[PDB]
Amino acid sequence: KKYAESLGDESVIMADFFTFEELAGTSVEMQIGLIERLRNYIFTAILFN
Amino acid sequence: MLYTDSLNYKQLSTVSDDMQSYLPVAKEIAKIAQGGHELDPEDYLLIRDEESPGVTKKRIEKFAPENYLGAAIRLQRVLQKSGVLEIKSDSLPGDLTVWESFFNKVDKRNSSLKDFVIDVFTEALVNKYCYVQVELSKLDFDTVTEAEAEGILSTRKPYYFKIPLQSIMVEKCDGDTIQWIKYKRLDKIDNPFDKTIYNMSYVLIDDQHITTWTYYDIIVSDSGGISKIWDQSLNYGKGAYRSIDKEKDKADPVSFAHNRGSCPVVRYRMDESLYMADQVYLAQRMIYGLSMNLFHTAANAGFVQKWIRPYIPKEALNEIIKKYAESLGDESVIMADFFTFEELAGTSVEMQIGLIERLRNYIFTAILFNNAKFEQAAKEIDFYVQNLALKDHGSGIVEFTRSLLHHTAKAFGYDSGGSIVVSGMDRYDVRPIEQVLSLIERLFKLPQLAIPKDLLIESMSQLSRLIIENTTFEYKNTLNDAIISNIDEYLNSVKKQSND
Amino acid sequence: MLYTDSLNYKQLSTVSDDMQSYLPVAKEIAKIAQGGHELDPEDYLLIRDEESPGVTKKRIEKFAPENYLGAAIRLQRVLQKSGVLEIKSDSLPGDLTVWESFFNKVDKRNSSLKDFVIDVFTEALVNKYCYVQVELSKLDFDTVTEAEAEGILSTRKPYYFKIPLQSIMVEKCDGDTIQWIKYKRLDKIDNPFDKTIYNMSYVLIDDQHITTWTYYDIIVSDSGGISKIWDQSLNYGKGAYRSIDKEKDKADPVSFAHNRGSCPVVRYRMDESLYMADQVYLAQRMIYGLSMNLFHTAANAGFVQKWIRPYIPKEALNEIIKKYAESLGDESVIMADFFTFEELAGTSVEMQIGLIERLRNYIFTAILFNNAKFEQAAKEIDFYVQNLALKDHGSGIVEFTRSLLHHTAKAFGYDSGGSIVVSGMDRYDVRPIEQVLSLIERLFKLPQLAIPKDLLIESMSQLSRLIIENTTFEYKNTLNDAIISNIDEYLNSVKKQSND
Repeated sequence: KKYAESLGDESVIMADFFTFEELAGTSVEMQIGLIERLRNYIFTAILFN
Repeated sequence: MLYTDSLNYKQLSTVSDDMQSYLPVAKEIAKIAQGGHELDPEDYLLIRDEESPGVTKKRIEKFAPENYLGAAIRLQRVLQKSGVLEIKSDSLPGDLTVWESFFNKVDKRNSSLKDFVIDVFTEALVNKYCYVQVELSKLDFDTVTEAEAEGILSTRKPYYFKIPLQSIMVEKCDGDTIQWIKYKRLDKIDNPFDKTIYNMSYVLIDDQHITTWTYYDIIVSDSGGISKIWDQSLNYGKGAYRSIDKEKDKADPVSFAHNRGSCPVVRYRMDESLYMADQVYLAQRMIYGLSMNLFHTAANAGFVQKWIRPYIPKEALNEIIKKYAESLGDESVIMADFFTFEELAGTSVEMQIGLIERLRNYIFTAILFNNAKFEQAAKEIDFYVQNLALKDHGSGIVEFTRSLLHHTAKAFGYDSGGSIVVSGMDRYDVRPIEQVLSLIERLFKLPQLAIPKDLLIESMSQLSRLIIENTTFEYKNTLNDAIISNIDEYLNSVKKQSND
Repeated sequence: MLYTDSLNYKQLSTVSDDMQSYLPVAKEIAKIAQGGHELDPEDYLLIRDEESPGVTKKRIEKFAPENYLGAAIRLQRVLQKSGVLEIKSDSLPGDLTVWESFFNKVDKRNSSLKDFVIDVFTEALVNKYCYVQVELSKLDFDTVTEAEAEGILSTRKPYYFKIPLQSIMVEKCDGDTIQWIKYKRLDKIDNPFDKTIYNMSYVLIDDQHITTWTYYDIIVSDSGGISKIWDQSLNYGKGAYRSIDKEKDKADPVSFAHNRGSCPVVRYRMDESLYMADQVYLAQRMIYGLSMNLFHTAANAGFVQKWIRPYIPKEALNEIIKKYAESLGDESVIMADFFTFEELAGTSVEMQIGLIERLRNYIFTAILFNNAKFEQAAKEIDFYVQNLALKDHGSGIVEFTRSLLHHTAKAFGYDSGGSIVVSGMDRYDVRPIEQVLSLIERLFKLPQLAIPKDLLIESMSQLSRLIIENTTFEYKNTLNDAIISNIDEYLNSVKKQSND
C-alpha cells in the first residue's frame, strides 16, 4: 500500500528492485510484415506497386 | 395524390424495413466521420473487461480523438471543389434573365450552384443518398380573379432544400428517379421571450401532390419521434403535456398540388466502389480506442522513479529515508548503496504508435492517396494543395461578401440590382504579378480581331488591382476607368485600321 | 414589430435551447484556441487522482502552453488574407461616390472591406456563426418639418458591427437568412474620475423594427447576466445595490423602425467539413496537460546525483561524509570505494516528447498542411510564406497610417479630402528592384495605344520610390512630378504619331 502511494516523481521509494517491465515487441512487427506481404500480393495481382 | 383523412401517429411514424435497416449504420458512420464534441468516449473504450470505474473515468479523461477520416473527407471535398462547373446559357429553356436571377441565390443558404452541388457531394460522401427538394414560396389571397391567379402563377421563386438522411422515413423509387417519398421534419418555433416550442411534420411528396401532417407543441423523444404532446383540455382545461397516443392522436393533413408533373426531389447516390466511408469508419473508431489506451498507458508509465538502498529498526529506517529525500540534489553527495534512476525504456508505446500509424495509413490508402505528403517546382505541389482549400474558403467568403454588400446597399435605401458582382479570392499563387503579366501578354499576342474588349478590360483590371493594394477604393476606381477608356480607344483604333 | 410593454428580467434573459446547448462548447473551443494568459492551468491537469496540493501547485508552476491550434488558426487566416478581393464598381447601385466614401471606413475599427471580411472569416474559423449587423448614426431634432425629415433621411452613414457569438441569446433563421434575432450587449459607461458603471442592453432585431431593453447601473454576474442593480430609493433614498428581481425589475423598451425591409444582420457559417477547430481542441488541451506533466517530470528527474561508498559509529560516518564533500573536486583525489555519478538516462522524456509531437502533427494535418516546413527557388516558398504575414501586417499598418494622416491633416486645419490614399507594405520580396524593372519593361512592350498613362505613372512611381529610399519627401515628390510630366509628353507624342 505504502509503495503504491509513493510511486511518482515527487517521492524516493525505498524498495530493492523496481524495474519498469515492458513488452519489447518483435512479434507485433512480424505480424505487421505478414499482413504487409499479403497486401503486397493483393496489389501485385494486378501489375501495380 | 389528394389525402384528406386524419391519420394516427402510428400511421405517420411508420418506416420501411430497408430504411429501418440502413439508418442505424448511416448514423454510426456519420458520427464516426464528423467527430468533434459529439463523440462520446464511453462508446470507444477497449476496457479490460469491466475494471474499476475510477480507472475507466481516468482513461476517459485522456480522450483525444484523431479524426483522420474527417481529414480524408475534407481532402476529398476540397479536391473536388478545385474543379470547374459551368452551365451553357444558350441551352437553358425559357427566359435567361429569370435563370440568372435564380442562380444569384440557388438556396436559402445563399450558396451558388457550384457551392450547393459540392455541399451535396460532401453530404453523400460522408453518407450516401443525399436528397434535395425543389420548392417555391407560398402566397395566399382571397377574392381571387383570373388575373390574380395568373400573377400568383407568375410569381414563383424556386429554391433547393437538402433533406437530412436520418429524416427520411420511406420512399418508392425506381433506379434513381423517385416516385414518391415521405420524410419527417422537426421545426422549432422560437419565442424571443419564452421557451422554444417544437412541431413535428410528416411530409409526403407525390407525383402531383405534396401533403403535410403536423403535430403542434410536441416533445421530441430520444428515438427522434414524439414523446409528449400539448393538450389544452388537460390541467382542468388549462392545458399540459400528456403522453402521445398511437391510435387516438390524429393529425389533419394539409395538401396542395405543385403541378410539377413529377416528384420534385433528386437523390445523389455515390457509387459503392467510390463510397470509402463504409470501409474505414471501423478503423477510425479503432483509432479512437487505441489512442485512448495509448495515452492512458503513457501517462501511467511516463514518470521517473528513483529508489535507494540505505547504507548501514523501522524508526531508524524512517529517519534514514527522510534524510535521504532532503539531501537528494546537485548540492549534496548522498551516502547510499544504490540510487539508480529507474525509467521506462519505451518499446510498447512506439509499438502502439506504429499500430495507430498503420491504421491511419490504411484510412488514407482507402482513397488512392499517400499521407507521406504531410508526414516528413517540387513544394509548389503542396502549395497548390493548400491553395485548393484556400479557394474553397474564398468562394464562401465571396458569397458572404455579396450578401453583406446587398444588405449594405439596402441600408443606403438602394434597391440592389445586379446583386453586386464580386470576384477574387480564387487565385492563390506565389508571385502572382508576373503570372497576370504573362496572361496579359499572351492575350495581346493573339489575333487582335478575335479578342473582345471585355476580356482585355477584365485582365487589365485584375492586373491593376493586384499591383496596387491597400489603396482607397477611389484610387482603384480611377485606375480602372482609365484602363477601360484606353482599352476602348485601342480597340476602336485597331478596328478602324483593319476596316481600311 | 413594435414593442411597448416593459418586460421582467426573466423574459429578457431567456435563451433558446439550441443556443443553450451550443454556447458552452463554443466558449470552450474559443478558450482553447485563443490560449494566452486567459488559460487556467487548473482546468488542464492530468493529476494522479488528487495527490497533495503542494505537488499540484509545483506542477502548475511549470505550465507552458504550446497553442499549436492558435498557430494553425493564424496560418489559415494569413493564407486566406494572401488572396485578392475585388468589387466591380459599375455593379454598385446608386451613386458611386457614396459607395467610395463608405468603403473608406467600413466599420468603427477603421479596417477596409477586405480586412473586415477576413476578420469575420477568422472569427468564424475559431468558432462558426460569425454575426454582423449593419446600422446607421442617430440624429434627433425638434420642430421637424418635411425638409428636416428629408435631410435626416439623406444623412445616413452605415457601418458594420461584429456581434460576439457568446452574446447571442436567440434567433429565428431559415437557412442562412435571419428572420429575427435577440442578443445581449454589456456597455460600460466610463467615468474619467469615478468607478466604471455598467449597463445591460437586450437588443431584438426584427424584420422592420429594432428594440432595446436597458437595465442601468447593474453588476455583471459570473454567468454573464445581471446580479445586482442600482436602486436610488434604497439606502433610505440615497440608493444602493440590491439583488435583481426576475419578476418585478422591468425594463422599458425603446424601439424604432429601420425601414430596411429585412433583418439587417448577416451570419457567416463555415461549413462543418471545413471547420477544423471542432476536431483538434481536445488534442490541444491534451497537449497542455502532457506538456505540464513532461516538464514536471523533467524538473523532478533532471538533476545529477553523486553517491559514495565510504572506505574503511554514526559520528565517525558523519565525519567521513563531511570530509568527502569537502574534497570532491578536480583539485583532490578522494579515497572512497565507489563514487559513480548517477544520472537519468532519459527514454521516457523523449517518449512524451514524441507523443506531444504526434498530437501536434495531428493538429496540423487536420488541415492538409505539413509542419515539417518549420521542423527541419526552394526556400523562396518559405520566404513567400513569411511574406504572407508581412502583407497582412502591412495592410493593418496602411490602415493605421491612413488614420494618422487624416488626424494630422485635421491638425493643420485642413478638412481632409480623398482620405489621403496610401499604398505600399504589400509586396515583400527579395531583390525587388529588378522585379519592378521587369514589370516596367513588360508594360512598355505592350501595344502603347492600349496602356493608359495612369498605369505607367503608377509603375514608374513605384520604381522611383524603390530606387531611392531614406530621402526627403521633397526629393521623391520632385522625382515623381518629373516622371509624370515625361510620361505625359511621351504618351502625347505617341498619340499624335498614331493619329497621322
